[PDB]
Amino acid sequence: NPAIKRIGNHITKSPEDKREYRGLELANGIKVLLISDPTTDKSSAALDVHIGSLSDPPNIAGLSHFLQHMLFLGTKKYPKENEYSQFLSEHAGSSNAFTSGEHTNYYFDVSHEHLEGALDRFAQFFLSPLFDESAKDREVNAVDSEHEKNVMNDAWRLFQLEKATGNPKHPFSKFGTGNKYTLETRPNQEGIDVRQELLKFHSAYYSSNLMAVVVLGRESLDDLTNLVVKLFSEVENKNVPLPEFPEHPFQEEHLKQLYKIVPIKDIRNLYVTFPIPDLQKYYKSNPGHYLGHLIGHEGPGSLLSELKSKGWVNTLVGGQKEGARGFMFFIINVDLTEEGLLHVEDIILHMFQYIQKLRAEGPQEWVFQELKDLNAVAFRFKDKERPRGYTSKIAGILHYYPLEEVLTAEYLLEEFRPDLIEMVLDKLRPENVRVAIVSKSFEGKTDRTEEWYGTQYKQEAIPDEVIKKWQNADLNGKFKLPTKNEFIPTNFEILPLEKEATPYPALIKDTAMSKLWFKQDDKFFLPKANLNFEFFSPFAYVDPLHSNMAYLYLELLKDSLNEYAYAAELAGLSYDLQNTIYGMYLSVKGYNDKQPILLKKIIEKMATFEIDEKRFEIIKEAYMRSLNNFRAEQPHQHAMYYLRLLMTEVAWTKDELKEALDDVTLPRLKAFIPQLLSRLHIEALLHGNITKQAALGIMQMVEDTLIEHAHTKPLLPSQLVRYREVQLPDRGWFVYQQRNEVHNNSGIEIYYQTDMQSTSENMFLELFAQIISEPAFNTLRTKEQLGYIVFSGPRRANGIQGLRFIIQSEKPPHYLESRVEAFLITMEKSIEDMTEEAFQKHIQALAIRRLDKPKKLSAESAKYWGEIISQQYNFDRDNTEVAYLKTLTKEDIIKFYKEMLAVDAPRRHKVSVHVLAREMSQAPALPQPEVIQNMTEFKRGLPLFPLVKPH
Ligand SMILES: [Zn+2]
Repeated sequence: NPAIKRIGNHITKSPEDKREYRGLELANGIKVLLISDPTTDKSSAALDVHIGSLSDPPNIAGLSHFLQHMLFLGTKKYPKENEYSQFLSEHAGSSNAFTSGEHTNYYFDVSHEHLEGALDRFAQFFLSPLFDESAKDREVNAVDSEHEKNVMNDAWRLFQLEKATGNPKHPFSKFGTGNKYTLETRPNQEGIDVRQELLKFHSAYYSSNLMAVVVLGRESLDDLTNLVVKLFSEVENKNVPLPEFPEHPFQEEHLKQLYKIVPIKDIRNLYVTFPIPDLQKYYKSNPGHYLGHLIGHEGPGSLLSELKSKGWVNTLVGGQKEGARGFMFFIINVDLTEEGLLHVEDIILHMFQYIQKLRAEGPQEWVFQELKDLNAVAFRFKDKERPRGYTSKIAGILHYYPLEEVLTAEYLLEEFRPDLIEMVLDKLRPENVRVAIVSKSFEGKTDRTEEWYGTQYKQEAIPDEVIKKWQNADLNGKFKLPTKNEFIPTNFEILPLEKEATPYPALIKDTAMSKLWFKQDDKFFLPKANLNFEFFSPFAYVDPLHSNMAYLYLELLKDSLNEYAYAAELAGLSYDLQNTIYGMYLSVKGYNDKQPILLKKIIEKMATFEIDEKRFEIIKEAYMRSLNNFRAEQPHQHAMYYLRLLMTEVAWTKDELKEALDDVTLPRLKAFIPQLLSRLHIEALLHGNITKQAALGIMQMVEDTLIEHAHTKPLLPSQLVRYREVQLPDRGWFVYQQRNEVHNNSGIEIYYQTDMQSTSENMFLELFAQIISEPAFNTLRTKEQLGYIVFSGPRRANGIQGLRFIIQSEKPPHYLESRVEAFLITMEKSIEDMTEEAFQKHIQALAIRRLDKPKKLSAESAKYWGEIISQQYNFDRDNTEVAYLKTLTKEDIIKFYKEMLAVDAPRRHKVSVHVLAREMSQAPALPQPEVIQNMTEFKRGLPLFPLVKPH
């Protein structure tokens, strides 16, 4: 009554949504939404503060980002640093946060039982954080490492370069991430106490009038309402005026500019930008969504289609980009072919010709109506989100929409306002444009460097006579509006559940040609289906040349199918087609109504495909770069890759693929396809709103189309080989070493192979991984500050398993190696002394994690699909393994550690991948390792495991 100041009438929800909701506004100022899902397996909460990096003090970059790392490391009520992240891992929860221009968003999940405890430790973040002084000095490295990781990333360099080329006076130009220089080194010199400024900032800006909160749990709406006022009405209201940025960072002198930028990767893009007013207030019209939908269209007669036909671009992104309260952007972005790079002036002329077509036709109401009705259906039949992401998302939009309209806001449109559409289109003119070109061909032709990333670039005014030519853009007869979307689903009838329906997928077809798994959706009752198909052919991956052609084949298919499939995707019917090391994979997801039509179109195109010579030469060139560009990926992911290579029977390197790519010629590909298609086996999972006989009907048309157009015949049982994992010797230690030529950081992966997956070995590892998970992050990242990325947990490949550690660091790996090793003895000593109640707490956290129910169809499909592709077929895996997990004693875990994982275990199987940077508590003594010189020699030098036996 007293701490609450207003109560949500009905929160308009989707008719299918079975959770219940209540909006609140506390006397506080805080806007709240509560979600009662009596069935939820995990409770969650999020809090969004409408302040962010855009409000960082000019002389301390990344203060608010640094503040958000800091809130995690202890408060008054709970003073031990990791009490937060520890509580969560012992009760099956996880937590995370992000910082943007105007928001700082914090969120967690946890067992539906331990919501009150978890929410308490979370609420403290906003009442009285410690900002411990020693914790300040450590966690600044984490932020510094977070930046280090991005320095060599092209998307970030570009992100910050935009800001470095607008008004320097505007808060837009601020460096939002911060690093050790700005957060520590600069301020110590300038005589600034950072902890003070952290505290000064928290109190000045972390005010309740600027906070939204979302809590979801099993507890009822009354219980929850009490729980939040208990914990949050005690937050002070300093009545902080919400920052507004009415002036655009792009003024008169910032338009008609051209930017020539050197990338890190070999990529060619064109970025076209128009400054615009904050469209946020017109949300129910979305004039920007309407113009983006058209400019961004990929169907017949679209801007993309003509630009692709000219052979200039491959992909196009168009529409409205957020800025802040008071300013926004409209963008049209394209990648460029070699030809395209030479023809930028023309590409842009085409852009303006398409905009001209829109001017000369004026707003199309049927288009708006089509988008409204699609949204209507989308919203009606939306999948039940996971709590963590849902609370977070909502907590964010509570700042933009009255409490009743939050669930519908970012979905439903209402008034077609043709006048605003005209108002926005009017801003998309040549005199209003900033143009940026990214290409390796500007290497050493640039004369500017951007401070924070070191991005090489050049700034030119666009010649007036060029602006003038674009202003006179006439009508190009190749640009038509889209036609009515004929993929819109109309039939949403959920078919009655069948008499012979199974809880798990039943094997309903078992020929030499087809293995079909089927389950009629029994949990969700949405008019959708997931249709998955693995096709096996030995010719898919027989050698690098063939691997290359497999890839290109499917890439060219999707390219030619794209015009057709775009409309389908917009209507919530999508597909996924890609080559695998055993063949191809295809999945059709979405509304079941028109699924047959698209699927058959795909198999038809697949089996009768006619290559276009120009498309072939263009995609090939892009794949060439794509392969080369791996050198500019991150050390930690180089490490992961190298080891994937070392540990798999057959694996082709990127160099091997790159070299063999020069030999893929047009005819050699035409020949390849019928060869690939002639002998197949198809394993499938069809899962959703379909009957067991519509399923058989699906398989039959898939087969029938293949037999009929590609003369496909069955494979032999003996041809269906899976790959084995390299089998490491007891007491052996191997190191493969390589350098990353792009990042000045190192990566590492450490792998302790245990044994073949079996209920027992599976759960020994999974329990240990659980017990060590949290301490691992806290010791190596939080205490020792080795790097922003520190990972651990299970590794599962080709039926085998083991423990892994991934670290990316400033330190060299030979060192990171001893520190992980140092951590391991510590976890032993810490399990010896570990209390019997702490043990069951963990066993329980694994339990809830594994027995976590799927929220949507796809999560369920993925669980079964994992079981099918891995050829283990254990669909009731969770139950038996969790049931077996519970019987596990504390000394089982110790026996298992002692025998497999310990430094002097009789059966220790260690491989390490050390990726060196661009320029290169007591730890135990380690053996001299055997240094892998050759990946092939190494693989040949030892045995290969069996393959798993199919349950
Ligand atoms: Zn961060």
